Amino acid sequence: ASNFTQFVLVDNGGTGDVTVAPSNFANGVAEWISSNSRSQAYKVTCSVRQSSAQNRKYTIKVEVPKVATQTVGGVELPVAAWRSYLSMELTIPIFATNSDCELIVKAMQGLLKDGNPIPSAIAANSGIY
Amino acid sequence: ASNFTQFVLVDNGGTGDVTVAPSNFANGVAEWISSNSRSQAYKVTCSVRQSSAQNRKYTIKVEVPKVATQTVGGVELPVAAWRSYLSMELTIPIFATNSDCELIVKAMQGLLKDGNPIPSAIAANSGIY
Amino acid sequence: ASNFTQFVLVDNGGTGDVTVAPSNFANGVAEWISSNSRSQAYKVTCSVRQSSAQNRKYTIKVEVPKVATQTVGGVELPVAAWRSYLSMELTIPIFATNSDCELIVKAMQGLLKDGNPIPSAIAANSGIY
Amino acid sequence: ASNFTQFVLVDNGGTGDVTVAPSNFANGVAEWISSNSRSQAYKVTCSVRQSSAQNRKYTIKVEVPKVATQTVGGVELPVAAWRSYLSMELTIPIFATNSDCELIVKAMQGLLKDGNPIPSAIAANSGIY
Amino acid sequence: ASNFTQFVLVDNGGTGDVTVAPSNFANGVAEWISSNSRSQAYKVTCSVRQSSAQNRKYTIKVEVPKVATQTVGGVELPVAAWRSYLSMELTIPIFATNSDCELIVKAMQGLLKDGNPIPSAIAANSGIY
Amino acid sequence: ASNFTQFVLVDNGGTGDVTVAPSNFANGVAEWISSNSRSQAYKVTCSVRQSSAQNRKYTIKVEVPKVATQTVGGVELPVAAWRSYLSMELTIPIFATNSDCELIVKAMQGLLKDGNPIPSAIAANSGIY
RNA sequence: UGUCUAAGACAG
RNA sequence: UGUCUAAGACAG
Repeated sequence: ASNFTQFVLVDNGGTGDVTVAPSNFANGVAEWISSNSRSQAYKVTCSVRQSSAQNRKYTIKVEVPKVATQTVGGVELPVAAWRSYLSMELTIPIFATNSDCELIVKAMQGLLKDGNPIPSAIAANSGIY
Repeated sequence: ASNFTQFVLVDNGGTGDVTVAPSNFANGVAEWISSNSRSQAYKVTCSVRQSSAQNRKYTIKVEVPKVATQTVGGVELPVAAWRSYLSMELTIPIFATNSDCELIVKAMQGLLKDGNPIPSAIAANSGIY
Repeated sequence: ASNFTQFVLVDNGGTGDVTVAPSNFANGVAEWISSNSRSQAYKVTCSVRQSSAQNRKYTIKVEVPKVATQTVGGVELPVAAWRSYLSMELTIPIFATNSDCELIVKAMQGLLKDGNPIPSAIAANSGIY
Repeated sequence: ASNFTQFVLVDNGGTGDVTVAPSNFANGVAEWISSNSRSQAYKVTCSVRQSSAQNRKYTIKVEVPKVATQTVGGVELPVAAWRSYLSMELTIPIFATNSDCELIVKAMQGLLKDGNPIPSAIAANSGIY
Repeated sequence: ASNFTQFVLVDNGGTGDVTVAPSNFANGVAEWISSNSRSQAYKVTCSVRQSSAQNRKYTIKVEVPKVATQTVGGVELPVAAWRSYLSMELTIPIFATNSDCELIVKAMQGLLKDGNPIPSAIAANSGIY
Repeated sequence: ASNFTQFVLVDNGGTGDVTVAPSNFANGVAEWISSNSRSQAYKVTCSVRQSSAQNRKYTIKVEVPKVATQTVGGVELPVAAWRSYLSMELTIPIFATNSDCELIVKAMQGLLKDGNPIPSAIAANSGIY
C-alpha cells in the first residue's frame, strides 16, 4: 500500500540501531540511506524488472561501512578498504503466486538466520569447514 | 567445530519445514541439498575466494524449486515445474574485523526481516513505491 | 557344486527381498535376472577374462530398475521409468593367493559397509564433504 | 559435519584392521590412504560428476597392495610386489530419491555379501560355474 | 583421528597467547586463522599431494603480522610492510615409514629450537656470522 | 659472538642425537652438515638476501637422508637410499622490529610443536581432516 | 611461482 | 557486469 518507508537495517535492540530511510526514487530504483556522509552511509537499493519472458528479477544492493577505527565524517581512502558490497539478484518465474513468493522469502530469511552456517561463516571471517 | 552442518532453510514451525544438509564440498564449493531427488531438491551453495589482493568475495546461491510430477513418455517422473534463483555476492575488505563482519550479517538479516519493505514487496509480487 | 545360482540381491528382511536367478551363461557371461516382467527386472552379470599375461579381470554389472507403469494410447505396459547402472572392473594379478583374494573381497565389503563415507554419500544423493 | 573421514577398509576383527584416512581432496577427487610407507599403502578415491543432464556418475577406485621388501644392490625399500585394482562406476538418474539410492546401496552390499556367487568366486581365485 | 582442530600458534605461556582455529577447508587445504581482521590475522594453511611418482609433498604456509605500532582493526597500507610470509615445502619419498616421518619432524623442531643459530639469527634481524 | 655454531638437529635424548656443524660459508650460504660422509650427511643451509627494496628473505634448507650401503660394481659404498627435503623461504619487511621477528620465530615453533595438527599429520603419513 | 636426481638444474 | 535451461554455459 506504499512500502517505500524507512526501516531498521541493523538492529541492536534500541541502543545504537541503524535506521535507513528513503533517499531516492530516480528511475524507479528505491534507495535508502543511513544518516551519514554518503561515503560512510549504509545504503540499500532495490528494483524489479522482467528480465526475460519467463522471469521477473529483483536486484537488491546493500553497502555496509567498515566501522572499526572509522573516523566519523572523515575522509577515508581508499574507498575499497572501508566498504563491503552486497549484490543480490533474485529471479522468480512469472508462474509464482504470492504464496510461492512468501516461501522464497522464508528461504532467504532461513539462509541468514542467526546461528546457521553461512552467516556464522561470514561473521567469523571464515569459509566452510 | 565445523560450520558445515545442516540447517533449516524454510521454517514452517516444525511441520513442513524444509531442512537442507551438507552434500558436497568438491572443488571448494560447499553444497547443501534438501532431502529429495536431485531433480526436485532445494540447493544451497557457498564459496569464498580472495578476489582482489585486498578483498574476499563470498558467492552464495539458493535454488527454490516448484515440485511437480511430469508424465514423460507415458511415465511419471518427479521433477520441478520451475526454479527460483537467489544469487548473491558479498565483497568484504581484508581490513574488516569480526565485529565489522557481524555488522554486515545483521544488516542482511534486517534487510529481509518480516514486515520491512523489500520482503513485503517480493511476497506481494510488486515493486517498491 | 555350482555358484551360478539364485541369491538375494536386495535384502529387505524377509519381505520385500529382491532375488535374482540364473538366466543365461553364454559367451563366458553369467547373467542373473529377478522374476516377473523382464522389463522391470533387476540384472546382474559377471565375467572373468585373462586381460594381460599377469592379470585376470572381473567385470561385474548391476542394473537397478525404477519400476513404473507406462500408459500410452490407453495401453499400459510394465516398464522401468529408468535404471541405475553399476559397472565395476576388478583386476587381480595371477600371483594373488586365495588369502590375497579374500582380503580384496573384505576391502570391497568394507568400502560399502553401512555408515562408511561412500555408501552414505550415495544413499543421501550426495558427494563427499 | 563431514563424511570425508577415516574409516576401516579391511576389517580383521580389531587386530590386523586396515584403516584408511583422508589424504587429499583436490579437483573434486577425495583420496584416502592407509598409514606408513605411501609405497605400501592402500588407496581409495571417490568422485561424483554430473555426467549427462539426467545422470550423476560416481567413480570409486580402490588399490590393494601386496606388501613386500625389495632388495637391490643390498639396499632395501618397502614396496608393493603388485597391486590389485578395483575401478567402479555407478550411474544414478537425478530422479532417484533418497530411498531409491538406499536400495542401490543395499544392492551393492548384497552383491558382495559373504557366501554369494561373485565374492566367493573372487575369493577362491575362480570364475562362475 | 581428526587433526583439524585449533591450536596455540604463539605461546606466551597463557598471558597473551595466540590461538589459531579452523577457518576453511576448500579444496582440501586446511586453513587456520587467528581472531582478527583478515589483514592482521595470523594465518596457517596446509596441504599434501603426491608431487611426483616418487614423492609426496606437504605445502605449509604461515602469515605473521607486524605488531609493533599496529593499530588494531585499522587499515594499514601497504600490506607488504605489515606482513611476514613463510612458505614451507616438505618433500617426502613414498618409502618413508611413520618412523622415518617422525624423524623428519624432529629435525624440523630441532632446526627451530630456541637457542639454535637459525632462529636466533631471524629473531635478531641477522644473518650468520 | 658468532651464531655460526653447531647445534643438535635431531634430539633423541643424548643418545642417537643427530648433531650438525658449520662446514661452509662460501658464497654467502651458511652450511652445516652432520658428521658423516658427504654422501650420507644431514645438511642444513641458510642465506639472507635483501629480496626487495623493503623486504629481506631468508632461504633455509634441510636434507634428511635415509642411509644405506649400496653394492655398486661388487663394492660396498656408504650412500643414501633417498633424501627428504625441507625447503623454506621467509620474507620479513624491513619495518619489522626484533620483537616483531621474535613473534615470527615463536609462531614457527608453535607450528611444529608436538601434538599440534601439522606435525601430527606429517608423522602419521596423512593429511589434515 | 610450480617440479627435481637439490645453493643447481627444469618448466611459467 | 548484464541474461539463463544455473558452481556452467551466454552476451561486454
